[PDB]
Amino acid sequence: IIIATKNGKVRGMQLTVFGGTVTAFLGIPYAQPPLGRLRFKKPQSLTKWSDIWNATKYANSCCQNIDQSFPGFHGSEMWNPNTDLSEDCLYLNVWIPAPKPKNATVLIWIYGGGFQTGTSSLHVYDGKFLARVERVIVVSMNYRVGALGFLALPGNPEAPGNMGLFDQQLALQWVQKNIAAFGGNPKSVTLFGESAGAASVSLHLLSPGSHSLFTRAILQSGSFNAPWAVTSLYEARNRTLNLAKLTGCSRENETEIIKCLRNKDPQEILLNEAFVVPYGTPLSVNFGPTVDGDFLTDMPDILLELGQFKKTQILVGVNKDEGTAFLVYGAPGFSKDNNSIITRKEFQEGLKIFFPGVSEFGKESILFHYTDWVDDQRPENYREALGDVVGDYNFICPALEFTKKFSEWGNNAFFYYFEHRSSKLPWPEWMGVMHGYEIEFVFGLPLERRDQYTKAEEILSRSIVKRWANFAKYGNPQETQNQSTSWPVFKSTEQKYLTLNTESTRIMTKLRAQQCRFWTSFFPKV
Ligand SMILES: *[C@@H]1O[C@H](CO[C@@H]2O[C@@H](C)[C@@H](O)[C@@H](O)[C@@H]2O)[C@@H](O[C@@H]2O[C@H](CO)[C@@H](O)[C@H](O)[C@H]2NC(C)=O)[C@H](O)[C@H]1NC(C)=O
Ligand SMILES: *[C@@H]1O[C@H](CO[C@@H]2O[C@@H](C)[C@@H](O)[C@@H](O)[C@@H]2O)[C@@H](O)[C@H](O)[C@H]1NC(C)=O
Ligand SMILES: *[C@@H]1O[C@H](CO[C@@H]2O[C@@H](C)[C@@H](O)[C@@H](O)[C@@H]2O)[C@@H](O)[C@H](O)[C@H]1NC(C)=O
Ligand SMILES: CN(CCc1c[nH]c2ccccc12)CCC1CCCCCC1
Ligand SMILES: CC(=O)N[C@H]1[C@H]([C@H](O)[C@H](O)CO)O[C@@](O)(C(=O)O)C[C@@H]1O
Ligand SMILES: *[C@@H]1O[C@H](CO)[C@@H](O)[C@H](O)[C@H]1NC(C)=O
Ligand SMILES: *[C@@H]1O[C@H](CO)[C@@H](O)[C@H](O)[C@H]1NC(C)=O
Ligand SMILES: *[C@@H]1O[C@H](CO)[C@@H](O)[C@H](O)[C@H]1NC(C)=O
Repeated sequence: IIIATKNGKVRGMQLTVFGGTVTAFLGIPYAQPPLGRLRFKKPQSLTKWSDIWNATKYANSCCQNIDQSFPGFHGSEMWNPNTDLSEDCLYLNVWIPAPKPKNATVLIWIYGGGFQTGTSSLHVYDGKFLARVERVIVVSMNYRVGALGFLALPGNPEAPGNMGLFDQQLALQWVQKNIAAFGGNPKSVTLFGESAGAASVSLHLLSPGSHSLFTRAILQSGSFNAPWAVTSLYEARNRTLNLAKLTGCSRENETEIIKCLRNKDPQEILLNEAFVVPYGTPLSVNFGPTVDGDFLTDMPDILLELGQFKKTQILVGVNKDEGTAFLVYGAPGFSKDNNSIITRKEFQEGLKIFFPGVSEFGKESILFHYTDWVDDQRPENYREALGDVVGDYNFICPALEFTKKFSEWGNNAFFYYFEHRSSKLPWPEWMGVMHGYEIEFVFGLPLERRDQYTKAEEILSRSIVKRWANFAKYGNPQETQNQSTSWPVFKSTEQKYLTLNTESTRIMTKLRAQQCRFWTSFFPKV
């Protein structure tokens, strides 16, 4: 199977999925490799080729530091890259139904990873099941991460910032120009992503250069207003200059600093990335999105508040235990290999780990609001409070606030609370419904019965896949055939949301109301 694109012919490959066929095009380039003098610059358009490009294997993943905290442990290593790292990584993937559809809705995945890690080739992002089951086209792209994707000397085109977001954008542009050749509908494109990918999707809603490149948006466990998602111009410059000092590249002319960093091996860049901040946390985003005056024309909180974003439907949600995964990356007393019953003193020390630049009063105010116990004698009280602190502050309250503010300008929004812990989850049970572990359900891995998920998880994934596909196709995440709970729109008054679990799917109101009033109204003042 050969498809003529606007830059040349590409060859795909046939997959057998659930007794049917999916055509996969893996590793289509969508930009000039950003190498040599193109490192740190915006992605450049692609010169045509005359041969047949063989898109039959996942391409290189972008340079990035690896999670080496639990060698040999699938719970962490399933997120590490599974193809060679290379600066030559600006490639994308396309899964199309077989037989070739006529005007199929398109789903574009943007992976997360704190804007420092990630790759589209991960097993849990395999789009062949979505294409097979729902006859949508799935596209995913690699984009630059870390300093190579987000280094910023604001205003300087040698390193303007937001390059990895512009990589994402050029890929959406590729889908606009080429996807009809694959049987896709460029007028029916839904972006979806998780964590930093979700924050990325939310910034595409704010960026005027992305408004004509997609229809709708899905935001899984993330949004730009999360406290880790946007770097200020002060810190971005301080971090670029710290990286220059760490590499021997300090110069007076800012452009000569970039030229010096262009001659450094990617490994020297990657090795010094962690130290550009003084106080890291397990959630540090050393190099990430900034207000560059190009992709982002103003501080995104201002754009959100004043209604300056794409008017369309959104689907947004969070997981029950967003915060727990980060506790075993530094909080004292915590371990994935025991039950992590921590004391009050260990709790207080954990706040210092997760809020290092925050005043004593600010840390006490966290302790005061989260340690008013239903039972003082419950031994896991402090262990659970710290997970909820990290989860509510970093993910759940920003997602709820994004959805509130977004829906106030008249658009339909749908909010979910994912509370199913995967039966295959390799992390311990005290970490619950972890950050990142709805993705496999969204992508339909539990539909593969050979893979030891329960039957109840097959059913849950099947229903989630249908709702996601109906949202992309029709702007409405219902499952209309199997007497399913109707998913109501989220309004800023009543704030209804839908719970996703294997027992009973429920309509609830005002998620984490007391906790989020603390984080959204009081804590930003400290
Ligand atoms: C749970 O484990 C943590 C982590 O300790 C490590 O992992 C264990 C599973 C075991 O292999 C230990 O030998 C390892 O050191 C424990 O936290 C440590 O506690 C000791 C004494 O309390 C202290 O000296 C260390 O600094 C702690 N490690 C930290 C803070 O990272 C914790 O006590 C264990 N909790 C339970 C309930 O078993
Ligand atoms: C591109 O691929 C052509 C055909 O490859 C066919 O499919 C792959 C997956 C292998 O199974 C191969 O044995 C098949 O014949 C090649 O003929 C051609 O040389 C390739 N082009 C380049 C530039 O590598
Ligand atoms: C800004 O930068 C100052 C210098 O940072 C120091 O040197 C670099 C190379 C790193 O190793 C870093 O860890 C060092 O602390 C800092 O002193 C300062 O705190 C930074 N931040 C702010 C807000 O000023
Ligand atoms: C050390 N961890 C760095 C990643 C990171 C840095 N900064 C962020 C900001 C938001 C979300 C994630 C990050 C990796 C955390 C992952 C989380 C996914 C589930 C279990 C595996 C462990
Ligand atoms: C150090 C270590 O590997 N410990 C134990 C692991 C992990 O604690 C969990 O899988 C969560 O990471 O779990 C086991 O009990 C299990 O699941 O059979 C085996 C093993 O003794
Ligand atoms: C695909 O659908 C759009 C409307 O969503 C329509 O304008 C376009 O002509 C269609 N293309 C086909 C059917 O090839
Ligand atoms: C910095 O170097 C660049 C590269 O030649 C040059 O164009 C620019 O004018 C220099 N800036 C200053 C202030 O000298
Ligand atoms: C609806 O129910 C049938 C069984 O009656 C099941 O096979 C099918 O997968 C369900 N569809 C969805 C979209 O959940």
